[PDB]
Amino acid sequence: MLYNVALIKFKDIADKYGHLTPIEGKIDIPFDIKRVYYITKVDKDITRGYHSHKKLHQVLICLNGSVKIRLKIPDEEKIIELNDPSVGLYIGPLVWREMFDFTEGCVLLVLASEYYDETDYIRNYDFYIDEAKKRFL
Amino acid sequence: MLYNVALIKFKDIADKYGHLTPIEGKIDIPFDIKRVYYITKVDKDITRGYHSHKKLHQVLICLNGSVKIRLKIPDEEKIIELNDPSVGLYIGPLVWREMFDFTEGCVLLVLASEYYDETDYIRNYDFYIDEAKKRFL
Ligand SMILES: C[C@H](O)COCC(COC[C@H](C)O)(COC[C@H](C)O)COC[C@@H](C)O
Ligand SMILES: Cc1cn([C@H]2C[C@H](O)[C@@H](COP(=O)(O)OP(=O)(O)O)O2)c(=O)[nH]c1=O
Ligand SMILES: Cc1cn([C@H]2C[C@H](O)[C@@H](COP(=O)(O)OP(=O)(O)O)O2)c(=O)[nH]c1=O
Ligand SMILES: Cc1c[nH]c(=O)[nH]c1=O
Repeated sequence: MLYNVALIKFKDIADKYGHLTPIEGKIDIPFDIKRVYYITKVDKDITRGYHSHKKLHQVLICLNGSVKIRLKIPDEEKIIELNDPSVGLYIGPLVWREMFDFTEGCVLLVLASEYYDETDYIRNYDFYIDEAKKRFL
Repeated sequence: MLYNVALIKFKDIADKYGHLTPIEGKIDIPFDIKRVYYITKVDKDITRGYHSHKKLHQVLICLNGSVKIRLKIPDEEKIIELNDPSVGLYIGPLVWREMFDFTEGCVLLVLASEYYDETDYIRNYDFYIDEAKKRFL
């Protein structure tokens, strides 16, 4: 069971003028968008991430190219490749992630429920396991 | 000159792991994000747009590739090429726009101040110029 994770399907409005996916805060995703960020130009052998959050809710969306997201909780690990812009990966609190195999020119957009707060990140895998084992076991 | 438009510069957090640009509503941009949408897979000879808005505020960002934005208000026209993910084109009310020259792989993100409202759009060019003449002249 990969708790606290979902794949959310967005509208894809396509005709001869291209494709357009809209995402409205609290409607298409469950939370209000306080912040967005996006990661570009990642080299092919980079893994990034190596963190969880305590309170943040987030949605990951690969808008070009492809990227693989490795998700861990105590005793499970699942790899999800994102390669469709109409699909978002919801990740709740206390899921550990790492991202790798970003293609050229892969674009990974994140919608976040809160402003950037370094103190809400768990960057220590040992602390992570320690807080997570309490939640998931 | 071209009223109600700005270029906004965002952080670019660049290192060996790649590049990351964050945008926090009301901080990096002047409004809350209620809605984001994105345009992709647009063919090379397509022109998108041909409208204005009455009340919406929005920011345009090209996250991969390049796209040109033709902006017009009565008596004034400017073409802006967007090709830097760390640069946002803020467009306020009553500017007419058209988007063209989407490159292969181009991703155009829009941050919007309101949920989609087809009644806020001005799609009739003659009603646009009539309303804009009232404001800018
Ligand atoms: C270059 C090396 O191969 C990468 O090693 C990754 C790391 C974490 O994985 C934790 C989870 C099981 O995946 C290995 O640590 C062992 C423990 C946590 O001390 C820590 O690296 C963080 C850096 C890359 O920012
Ligand atoms: C996500 C985010 C990061 N940053 C900073 C924090 C980090 O030092 C750097 C990279 O963030 P980090 O979250 O470590 O990136 P990733 O998940 O891709 O590994 O950017 C901000 O200033 N604002 C933000 O919203
Ligand atoms: C921007 C937006 C458009 N749409 C729909 C309305 C239109 O039928 C279609 C195309 O939108 P439009 O804004 O008309 O496209 P552009 O300015 O890129 O030419 O998508 C939404 O459903 N939600 C949105 O947020
Ligand atoms: C000049 C002009 C006329 N008609 C349009 O629809 N757009 C334009 O930009």
